[PDB]
Amino acid sequence: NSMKNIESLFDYSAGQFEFIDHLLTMGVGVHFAALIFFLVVSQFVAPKYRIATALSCIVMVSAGLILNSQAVMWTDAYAYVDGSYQLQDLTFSNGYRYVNWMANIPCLLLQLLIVLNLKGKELFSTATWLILAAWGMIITGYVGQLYEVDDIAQLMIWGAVSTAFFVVMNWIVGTKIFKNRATMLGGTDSTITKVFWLMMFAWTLYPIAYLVPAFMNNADGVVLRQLLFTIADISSKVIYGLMITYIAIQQSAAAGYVPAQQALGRI
Ligand SMILES: *C/C=C(C)/C=C/C=C(C)/C=C/C1=C(C)CCCC1(C)C
Ligand SMILES: CCCCCCCC/C=C\CCCCCCCC(=O)O
Ligand SMILES: [Cl-]
Ligand SMILES: [Cl-]
Repeated sequence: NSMKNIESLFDYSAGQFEFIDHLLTMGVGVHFAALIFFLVVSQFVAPKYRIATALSCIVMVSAGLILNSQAVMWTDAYAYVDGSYQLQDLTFSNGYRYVNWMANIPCLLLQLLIVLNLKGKELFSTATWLILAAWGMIITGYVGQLYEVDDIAQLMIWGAVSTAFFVVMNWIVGTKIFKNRATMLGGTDSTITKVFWLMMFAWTLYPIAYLVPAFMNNADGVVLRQLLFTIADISSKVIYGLMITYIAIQQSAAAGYVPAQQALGRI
């Protein structure tokens, strides 16, 4: 897949190359720092919601590992030769992110369903439809990106199909959020709508990143895409995870769980 991606087409200045390495490395640190926070804080979440914080830990590690791997793959792929970072071998590709999404997107959605107070059959069926829609979106996008170098029209049609799945997934998310807001405790009925908007914003960055080959096919475009994934990853995983956990603790306290109450009170 490395020859199928635009990164393989260029030599990089030291500035471009190092900035990309630094973005990815910084992303690793952010996710792992957040992982410690979610871990320590899970003790203050009621059993009914605790799986949500646990899912944030799994997401932080999954994301951090993939970012770590991307950083090593990048440094393995290029060597500074004759004044520029030049491709030495086929080690780098964005495909690994997509594969990872097959696991992370379902986790991110499930945590949302949990704090929404869905349970039993509704939880199971909603999770099923959502993950199918997510998988449809990710798989079609993965295929489309295989054509970013030699067939832009194909990247676009796979993108369109993928976008249909995204739109339908968003409809399910939005509908469940807006219809279940009233069940939310401790003022979280307000907070949860912000979570919806945050997802719409952050998730929308990925398709933009996906289209960079069509509109900025050059080395600075490669930098821009990595920058966009970095903003998106932190918003969709970390900020989103902190909001989910806040909602979970807040609901836990309102429901009578003492450790949550002590926690909010100690701060
Ligand atoms: C933690 C990672 C997340 C939240 C990834 C989200 C990815 C998307 C919403 C991807 C969407 C895409 C489209 C809607 C069309 C182009 C192909 C994709 C898969 C990038
Ligand atoms: C919401 C999460 C925020 C993510 C923070 C990302 C940190 C970097 C932000 C801006 C730095 C831009 C400077 C780019 C200089 C380009 C160097 C080059 O390519 O030659
Ligand atoms: Cl409980
Ligand atoms: Cl990921």
